[PDB]
Amino acid sequence: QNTHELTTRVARALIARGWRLTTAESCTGGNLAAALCAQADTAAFYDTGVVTFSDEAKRNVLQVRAETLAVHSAVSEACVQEMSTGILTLAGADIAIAISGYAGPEGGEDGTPAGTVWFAWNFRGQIETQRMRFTGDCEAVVAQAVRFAMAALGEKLAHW
Amino acid sequence: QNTHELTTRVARALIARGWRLTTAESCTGGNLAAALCAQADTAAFYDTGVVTFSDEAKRNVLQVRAETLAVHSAVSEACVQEMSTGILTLAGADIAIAISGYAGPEGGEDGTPAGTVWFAWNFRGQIETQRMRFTGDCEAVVAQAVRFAMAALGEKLAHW
Repeated sequence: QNTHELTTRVARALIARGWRLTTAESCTGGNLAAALCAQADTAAFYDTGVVTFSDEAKRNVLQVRAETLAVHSAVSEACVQEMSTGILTLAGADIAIAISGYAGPEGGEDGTPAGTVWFAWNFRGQIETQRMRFTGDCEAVVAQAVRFAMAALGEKLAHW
Repeated sequence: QNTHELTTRVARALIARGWRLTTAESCTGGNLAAALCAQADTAAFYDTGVVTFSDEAKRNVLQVRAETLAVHSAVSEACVQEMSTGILTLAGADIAIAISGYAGPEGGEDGTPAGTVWFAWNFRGQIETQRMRFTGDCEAVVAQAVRFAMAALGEKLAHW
């Protein structure tokens, strides 16, 4: 499916609710932020994204706890939860999406297969999470992860 | 020219110097961060990028002064200077690139034509800047701005 078309649909839905989105990315590299900024009326629902590609950047920018990274690693439910809280609070937004994963071609040092990606969607402190394992080359994994983040948000918006 | 190939060349040069890059983007939306993360050895030279698409996000994340935005607007030499200092300091990096511009299709409210983009390259507090006006549709402007940021950095690295 087409990322720009999906993102159009989900953005109209955020604008309908008057909700503000923010994003924290690691392996997707800024491509989720890029999809949001490519929208016709970005500022009506979005203005802040971060890319925190390493453990220290997650600790520094998003205040992910050292012990969370030590125990669960950055590609984990706990880490995406803490990433989502950190960017929700920094940006003063209503919803935060955090994505942390291995795009490939290499897997995690823990054996986590390439293509594994954790997501969090944090609505005003109510966090839902999901692990996926995408197939394909690293750029395909990134594109699939960006679209999955938005398509799932589009479904969560009514539920909430 | 090809962004991935250019970025490969400039990244090898940063790694040669042992220098750390960080980035602050507005109109390019995270696509510069995306190019850096798409590199084979990103963490050797990069781990932090921000996207601050509005005036308030620049003030909030990067501490751009209110009076700088009031007097010069966000698409200005002064603003990209302050963006570059804010992200250099936040990320604890050696070099910061800040990009602020109008991708299109609309121009600035001040008459600034669509495609106008300001850049700063901040090496440890020594800032160089440049205005460009790219031709093409908004996505072409974004791609040209990302490549220009990296190609110019590649030239500044010896000079410095």
